[PDB]
Amino acid sequence: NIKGLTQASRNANDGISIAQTTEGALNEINNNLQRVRELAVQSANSTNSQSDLDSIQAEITQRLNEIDRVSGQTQFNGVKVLAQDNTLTIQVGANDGETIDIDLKQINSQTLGLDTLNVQQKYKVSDTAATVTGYADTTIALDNSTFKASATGLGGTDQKIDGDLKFDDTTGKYYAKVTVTGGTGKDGYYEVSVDKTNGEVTLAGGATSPLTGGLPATATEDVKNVQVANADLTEAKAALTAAGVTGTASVVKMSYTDNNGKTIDGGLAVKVGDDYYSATQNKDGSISINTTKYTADDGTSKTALNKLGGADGKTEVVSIGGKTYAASKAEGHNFKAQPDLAEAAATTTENPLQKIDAALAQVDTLRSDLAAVQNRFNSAITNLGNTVNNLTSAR
Repeated sequence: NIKGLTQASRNANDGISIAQTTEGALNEINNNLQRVRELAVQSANSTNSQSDLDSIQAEITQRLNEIDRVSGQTQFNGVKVLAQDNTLTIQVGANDGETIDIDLKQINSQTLGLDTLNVQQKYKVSDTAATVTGYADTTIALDNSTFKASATGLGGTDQKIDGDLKFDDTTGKYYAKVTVTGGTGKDGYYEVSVDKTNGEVTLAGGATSPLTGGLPATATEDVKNVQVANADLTEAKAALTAAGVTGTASVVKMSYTDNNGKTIDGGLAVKVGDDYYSATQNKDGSISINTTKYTADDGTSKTALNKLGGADGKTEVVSIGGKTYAASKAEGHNFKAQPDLAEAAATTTENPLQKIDAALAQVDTLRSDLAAVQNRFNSAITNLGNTVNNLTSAR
């Protein structure tokens, strides 16, 4: 029978295929590393502005991310050839233990030691107060039942509010159309006091007669709920408390100054102590701290707040566990299915060209090793072929 020897040859060709697959992937990782090296040589041109460095860093980050994708996705018959350290044993002979081994290695940004390769420089960070304006409505529904017992001093038979309360975002005062049944000259506009907790509505200031001139011209909003000033940073403040943040919060406008004295404006931020949390101002004028949304850590869905830090002082970072990653990386990430990781780059990498060449050398010996194993498989295939040919041409 020849079929057992041809199966071994078949296995041997799979061994070549998996080595060639790994080799094509490493040639790609190598290209990405050479580009990263060009960028590193470019970044060392001191005439570069910080904005130039940020741009070069973005492309270095793209290159490193691609390397990580290649490492994670490259496969042969499902075998993720560069996602983990593993020795693959391939039966190329007729009997037990007669195999050729392919030592596969996990090759990625981290194992290559370039996971925090950074060429950026810190900007001088500063801010200026940005006064938040307008109001937003809460969950507190305006309870009007309590009005008629607070307006007994108007008299008559019955005092009832006609319709919805009119709010005034210029003063924060609420007003009411009031029909006083039985009264003489008591119908008109009244200012009402609103319980900012449960929403109760009561005649304000023990008014004994309607406002002179009726409803103020600034009282144009018809509210069904208690208004809260966007300046109280209701949600932002609750998020800061739940995060364990102690200081008083304030909304500021960020500014960043490079080494040449040039400053650009940043976005809005919620300043707390010395820390800055990137924020966004919503439709209604309210403000919310940026969050990133991620899976697990030690099991389950969670959330962290985006602070402004990183290697440049303006990168959205995030603290999970006892670490601080970039938010870009941390978004949609699973630390259960994929733990172990480097935080965000903290400073500029010392001797980056040395580090990139060491990564280029790692990739290269692996490639030389794989080419050597292909050679071993070719030798097996030849001997299997000579045996089978002899049997085929005979009997």
